[PDB]
Amino acid sequence: LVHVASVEKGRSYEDFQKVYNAIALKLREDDEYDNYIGYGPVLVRLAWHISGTWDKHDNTGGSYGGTYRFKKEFNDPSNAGLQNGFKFLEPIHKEFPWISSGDLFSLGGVTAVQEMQGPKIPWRCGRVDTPEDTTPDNGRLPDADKDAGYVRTFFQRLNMNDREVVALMGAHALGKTHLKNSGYEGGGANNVFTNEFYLNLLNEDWKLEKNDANNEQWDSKSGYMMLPTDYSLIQDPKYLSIVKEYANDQDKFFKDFSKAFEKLLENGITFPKDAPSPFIFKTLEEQGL
Ligand code: HEM
Ligand SMILES: N/N=c1\cc[nH]c2ccccc12
Repeated sequence: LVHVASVEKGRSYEDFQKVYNAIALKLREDDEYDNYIGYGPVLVRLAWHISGTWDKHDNTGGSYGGTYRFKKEFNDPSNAGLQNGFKFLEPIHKEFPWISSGDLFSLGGVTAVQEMQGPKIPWRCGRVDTPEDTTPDNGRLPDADKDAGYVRTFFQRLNMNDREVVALMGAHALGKTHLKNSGYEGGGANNVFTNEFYLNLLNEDWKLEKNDANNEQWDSKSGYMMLPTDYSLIQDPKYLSIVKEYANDQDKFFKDFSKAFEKLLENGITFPKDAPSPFIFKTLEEQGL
């Protein structure tokens, strides 16, 4: 099973920068969503969940086919709440109907990370919409109630190593949990991309509690929370070393996150040797917009 990148006909960097800009302008405009968090974090989670269905063993799933647009995937319990990000993107797609679904969903995550002052994430075009019968079954995205061994094994299926896993999880500085979506109730909401996930893990006084959905989570007196899978990064000695590294080196975290997140979004895709180089989009701020 091979998925070859195919550039949308006649398109180049400037076309995609226009889509980036439309997403970024709408992020700025629709600021009230989710108690003024805005749509940045849910777009990051959307890009990760359309990519995190990938299976390295048979190349099923992943971002290429844009299959989150189909009912089976759209209605995955693991994806509860991402419909908000889909609705955000719908007018963007209407404005730029030439772009594929997979390219739009992944570009949404890149735009959100950069506009929230995160690292630049190089991004490649060419994902191609595939038919409904290529939609992966539910159950490929990870459980939150598990431990470090579960996290490590889970991410092997996405071809991610310990360093990549710990860097990707730093996205849990963003947004919040919602009891109605996932059975975890949130605290510590944020919409600026920093390494504070790692600082909070190491510096907060955590207490294991049972929430109103009967699930366990780690709560701090400051109002932050950690999933059991988050907290497992300081229970496992190999993860703990990397958590300490990122807590003490913002630039290293940004660089490692950028690589891992681009990789995540490109897993499963074969890029022709003549394909364009990855694009690095300017932020609105860099453009004076
Ligand atoms: C073991 C791996 C992971 C688990 C178990 C997990 C689990 C969860 C859960 C339960 C939520 C709360 C959803 C809600 O209630 O709305 C959440 C939110 C979120 N996750 Fe993860 N996640 C994992 C990895 C990742 C990765 C790899 C990324 C991206 C690089 C990511 C990005 C996000 C973001 C940005 C949010 C906030 C969404 C919002 O505010 O609407 N997560 N995650
Ligand atoms: N303090 N806990 C979080 C804050 C923002 N986003 C998250 C996403 C997943 C798990 C925990 C958090």
